[PDB]
Amino acid sequence: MSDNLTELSQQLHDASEKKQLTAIAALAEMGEGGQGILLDYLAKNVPLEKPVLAVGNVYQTLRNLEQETITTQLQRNYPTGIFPLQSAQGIDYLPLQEALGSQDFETADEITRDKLCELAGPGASQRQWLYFTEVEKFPALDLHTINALWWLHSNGNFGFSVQRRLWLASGKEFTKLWPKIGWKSGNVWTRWPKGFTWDLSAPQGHLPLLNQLRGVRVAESLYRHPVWSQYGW
Repeated sequence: MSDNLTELSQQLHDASEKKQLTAIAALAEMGEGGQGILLDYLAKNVPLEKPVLAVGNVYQTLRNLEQETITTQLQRNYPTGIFPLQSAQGIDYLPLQEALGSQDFETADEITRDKLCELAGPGASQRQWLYFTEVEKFPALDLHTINALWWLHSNGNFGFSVQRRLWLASGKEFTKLWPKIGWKSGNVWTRWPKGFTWDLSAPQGHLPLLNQLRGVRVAESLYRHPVWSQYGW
């Protein structure tokens, strides 16, 4: 047992950020010894000064074991998660992190729409859509925090940064991007969203949702926002 653990541990620490995930999955299933190695790795790499996907996968893989002991220990040691919940405008992202850590993407998606409205300010509360002019004025730090959380808790498959990359690969053509991320034309709402896939079986880039009731302008403004380049997304 010790041989594999040592090998797995060495992979987790030193292999390329491509083979780390493989070792994390195996360690999780190596009982207390493997989970212990995962826990020590977190302790040595948290809090994060930059989003590091392996750290998010280590934390989330441990949460996904759904063991009271492990979850409780993680709550005690990382009460606000593994990424500083920074805001430039007094926004509280703890409930968003908590929903993501519990893998409740539907609630995380609702909280995220509520936070973008909170950021937009006055007369956006409870609104089911943003205006592109509100998006252009969002602070970069908050969008970085929101995106980092989505990304770190979805093995890098969810997040506006992911949508933006697919958008760039689509030649910036929304008609090609939408089928790629699973947002069917005409599946738009005025009161509540329906027909989406609020779990990881969804396509890469599927969440967070951007209502297309008003067309592509808000998404374009968001993907063109300076935060992505600014923070290396």
